[PDB]
Amino acid sequence: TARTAPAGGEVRHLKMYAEKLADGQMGYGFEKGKASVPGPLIEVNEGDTLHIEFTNTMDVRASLHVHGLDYEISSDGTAMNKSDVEPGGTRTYTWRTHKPGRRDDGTWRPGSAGYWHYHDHVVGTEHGTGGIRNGLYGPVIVRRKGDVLPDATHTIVFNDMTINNRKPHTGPDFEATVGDRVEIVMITHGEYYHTFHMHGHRWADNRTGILTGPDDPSRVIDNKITGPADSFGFQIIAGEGVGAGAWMYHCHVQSHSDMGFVGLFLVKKPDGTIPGYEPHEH
Amino acid sequence: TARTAPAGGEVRHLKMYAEKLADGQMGYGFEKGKASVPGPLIEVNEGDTLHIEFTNTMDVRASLHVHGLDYEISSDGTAMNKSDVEPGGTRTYTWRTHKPGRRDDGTWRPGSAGYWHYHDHVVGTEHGTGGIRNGLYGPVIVRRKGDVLPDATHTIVFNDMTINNRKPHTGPDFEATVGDRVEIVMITHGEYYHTFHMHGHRWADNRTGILTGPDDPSRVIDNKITGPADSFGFQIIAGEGVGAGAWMYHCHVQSHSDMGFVGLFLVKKPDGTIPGYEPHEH
Amino acid sequence: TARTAPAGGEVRHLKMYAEKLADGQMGYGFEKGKASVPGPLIEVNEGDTLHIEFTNTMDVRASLHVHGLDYEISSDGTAMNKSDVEPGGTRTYTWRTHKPGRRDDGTWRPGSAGYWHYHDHVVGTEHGTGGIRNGLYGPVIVRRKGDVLPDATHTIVFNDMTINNRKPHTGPDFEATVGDRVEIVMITHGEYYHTFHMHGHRWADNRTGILTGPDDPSRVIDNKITGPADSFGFQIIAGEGVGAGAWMYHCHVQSHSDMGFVGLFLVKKPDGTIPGYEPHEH
Ligand SMILES: [Cu+2]
Ligand SMILES: [Cu+2]
Ligand SMILES: [Cu+2]
Ligand SMILES: [Cu+2]
Ligand SMILES: [Cu+2]
Ligand SMILES: [Cu+2]
Ligand SMILES: [Cu+2]
Ligand SMILES: [Cu+2]
Ligand SMILES: [Cu+2]
Ligand SMILES: [Cu+2]
Ligand SMILES: [Cu+2]
Ligand SMILES: [Cu+2]
Repeated sequence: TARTAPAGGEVRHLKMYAEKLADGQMGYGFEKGKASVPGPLIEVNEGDTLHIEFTNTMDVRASLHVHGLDYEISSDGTAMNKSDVEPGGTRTYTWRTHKPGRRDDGTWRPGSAGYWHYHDHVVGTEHGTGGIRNGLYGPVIVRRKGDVLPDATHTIVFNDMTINNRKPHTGPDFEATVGDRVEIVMITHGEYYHTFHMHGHRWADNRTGILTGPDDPSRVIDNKITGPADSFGFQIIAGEGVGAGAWMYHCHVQSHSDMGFVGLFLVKKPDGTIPGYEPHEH
Repeated sequence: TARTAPAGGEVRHLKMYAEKLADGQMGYGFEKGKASVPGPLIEVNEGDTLHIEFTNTMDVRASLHVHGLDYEISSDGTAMNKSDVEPGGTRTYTWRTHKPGRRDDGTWRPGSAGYWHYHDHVVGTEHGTGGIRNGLYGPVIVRRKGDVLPDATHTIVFNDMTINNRKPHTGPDFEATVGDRVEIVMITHGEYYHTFHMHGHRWADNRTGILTGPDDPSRVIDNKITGPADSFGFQIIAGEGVGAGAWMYHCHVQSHSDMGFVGLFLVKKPDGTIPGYEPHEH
Repeated sequence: TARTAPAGGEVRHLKMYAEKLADGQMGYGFEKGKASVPGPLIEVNEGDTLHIEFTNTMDVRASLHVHGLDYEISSDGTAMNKSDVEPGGTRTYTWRTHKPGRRDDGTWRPGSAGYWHYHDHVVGTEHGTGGIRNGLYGPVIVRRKGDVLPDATHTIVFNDMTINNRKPHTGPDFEATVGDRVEIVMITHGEYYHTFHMHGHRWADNRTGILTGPDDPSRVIDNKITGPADSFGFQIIAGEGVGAGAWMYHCHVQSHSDMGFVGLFLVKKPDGTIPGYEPHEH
């Protein structure tokens, strides 16, 4: 039987930094000197509270703003609400999450669970256009009790024309073995719409990307249109019914894929081999 | 317990006008001299019939065309089907709605319920491009029996680059008190795609925007891509789990928000105060 | 009672050709000299295996690549995986499908059923941009056991600015009689986003486009945003609740419809008449 998320409700503390990278980009990290683009994954259970002690190490104002989760206005990360951070300064942002449940009026309160993201809101413009462009974004996962847990989670961000702020024809590639349970967090940012496509695999267009049983009528898809600040996620069994292989993923807007914004889901046999893929050639 | 829609099935009569506004725009109204952009909300119960006596007060042909509802071809509001209205003229359009139910072949007929809209179809071009651009659009809500009813309904239209045909940096803003049940009808028009985003609140991506219970697998979101003539709607509890505040909503396409196509969901305490928002400054 | 799909699980064999058409386009067909744009419909039941003996009759490399269905890497139809076909050559592609079911870990494997499509992947560029532009695309339907079957299926492809590679103002038009069960496969290709809209009819935004009963919360819509390589499908009862008529369908992006990328769903009475439509005028 698969591993499932437990009941949430813990108070968690975390340290985060925004830093200026040597190449001109901007990144978040849990440790000074280890910023990354995309920023590190934040994963919690519904009911958890997260206190993020955030330090802006840059020479310009920056902030941390989150989609989906609960936060008071003092943590929305905007200049308007006095919620951003001065150069060199520190601020504690508080994000909360809640379980679903019956309200007193008989209606159903939705829970926080889902695939979300955080990003800057004050670098370059008052909507963080420069910070987002430079790499100040990252994924957030909120698990409902009983959600299936993966072997591994990969984050794919279509940021303007780039994937994860990388140059054309440099992936990123991800690797799995046939049978691995692989999770994908898909995020889009910037100016353009895109269509995310994966070869050889498919998922359900609902909250978790998977179907619990025969009664769920959601569309099963391998192609999905997205726009700036859209986020969704899903799980696949690597190679299920299709075998090992170098399975492309890409934006399917034809000029975008033609520019080289493509990557590989390298699904291996146990011996590491991939049919039709020769390592000493890529 | 919350208020819910009753069983429908009434014949309703209504008067509507299309008018040329002093500033060059075009608007619908229920009373001559009270046209608005967006046009007034039309709200009915599944099963209702609506007879709209429509007068074109303009000096060009205009029409009324509706999404989603039942209408015979004599009420589709197009030039091709002889269904538009000459300058100064009057025409009675008939819109019908139906409840869902079992067909004789055992399949399930969907009902009319949902978030829809009406707009012009002959001003400027034979697809109403000029009429839509000038402001001839408005919302329609069809309620299913038992649908939860809100305290108030607001209409947000992304029309080309504008929100509700307003200049940049002029909202519109909407107001609520913490705990109000607020309904949003979201409509998009024109040439461009957008992504609607609200700070501090979220909803379900299904027919009503809310979940009835734990079995609904729909994605819970705060960001949604839309295109011309898309319509959706939802309800939120103002400030639920997040408190009072000036909560932004905006298109999240970065250049669109940078141009100032943003507004505020001003959620107040009972005393009218909003933390971090000073009235004598906006 | 309506006709429903039976249990699948047959091995099917098929012959397909890619050909260069006299007007400069490129098309797939089941018979040499009978290529079409869109290519012919491939329709199977979940569990079926399809062996397609594909001959490239053109003077450039071409391939066959499919969305959604199961295929080993030797049938993905790409140059990278040595899976395309040389001029004049032949290759057998194998597509498989599977039923949904319970995995050993207790989770639910989704089935192949849905609305999918096939297209070229090596003409013009290594993502088939030229082949797709020239007309190398077609629809695939995979039926689940018990899926409702239509009287007829029509394929509408928004390919760049064209519908089905046709010039503006040339449809295509489709015909039905009031009460026919009509299926639409909607596919989008190329560079642009679109919004598909039909007058006088609506469908459910889920896997099959129809609701099985009162518990399905999916949005009922008549307008839907799409991007390159998106596919969805649905069924309608022609004229249900609205009667005979020339019911437009079009992209609702205003400049796209203004250019003439529109068609007619001609719903007739038994005597062939259509109110407000005069044949000797179109
Ligand atoms: Cu914002
Ligand atoms: Cu793209
Ligand atoms: Cu593909
Ligand atoms: Cu955002
Ligand atoms: Cu129309
Ligand atoms: Cu926008
Ligand atoms: Cu936000
Ligand atoms: Cu319309
Ligand atoms: Cu591909
Ligand atoms: Cu279009
Ligand atoms: Cu319409
Ligand atoms: Cu494709």
